[PDB]
Amino acid sequence: ALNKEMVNTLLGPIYTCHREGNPCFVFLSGAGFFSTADNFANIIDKLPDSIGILTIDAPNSGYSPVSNQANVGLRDWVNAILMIFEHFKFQSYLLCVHSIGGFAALQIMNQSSKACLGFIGLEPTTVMIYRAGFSSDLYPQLALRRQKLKTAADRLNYLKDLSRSHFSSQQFKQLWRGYDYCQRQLNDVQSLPDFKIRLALGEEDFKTGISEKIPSIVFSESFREKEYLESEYLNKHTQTKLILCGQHHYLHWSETNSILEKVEQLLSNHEKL
Repeated sequence: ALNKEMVNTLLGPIYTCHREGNPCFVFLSGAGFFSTADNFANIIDKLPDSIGILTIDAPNSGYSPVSNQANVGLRDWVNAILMIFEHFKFQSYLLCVHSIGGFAALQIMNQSSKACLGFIGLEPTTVMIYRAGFSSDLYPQLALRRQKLKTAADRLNYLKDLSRSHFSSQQFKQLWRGYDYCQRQLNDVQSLPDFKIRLALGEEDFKTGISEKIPSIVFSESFREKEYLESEYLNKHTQTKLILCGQHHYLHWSETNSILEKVEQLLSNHEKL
């Protein structure tokens, strides 16, 4: 199983789950309230026990503390993650992220003295989509999906239905225990005037691509192919791939057989291993 630990950072305590082993698979979630280990259970459960695991919950999500993020920058969050990296023994790692976790991931791989062996992205947020806004008409299909989900209940029920289809009843309930715990803590602060639930991105955060030296495996729904082909998440590495699959944004829930297949292939052929 995974060891739970609140690790100290300049941003205050950060919830982590950890398993020894080298290289270490480091997980970062998208925007949401799910705890990261729960969020990525279908990938974590499938990795060989010999492989390390580190999951990290962002502030105001999962079991990390709630706090105002108004004065927090991506650099601050990246520095906190790097402190967390230094807290554990692994010497090399792969980053596996969903959605907004892509932004931190790019800086981490560019700044960490530990060796990155690979990036695994499940619809990582691009500067392009970010500038436009997820669900902003750029993609008519995203605009229609968002428009269908009128109410908070609709949006919640959509996630509930989706997760229900892709997790065991046990991992489903656990996933939602984290969501509900997070939302409960958020009730105390989210209606306060100055409160910002997440750090704001700036232009200075959009100037980093992935090194040519690091293989990248990106998974995305087919309609986003061009965006990703032109994106900061792809490079010319002989092992880098763009895999088109899935019917929704949560590929780390539903496409883990395919993800594991690509991951195993990446590791078996990596000249730094």
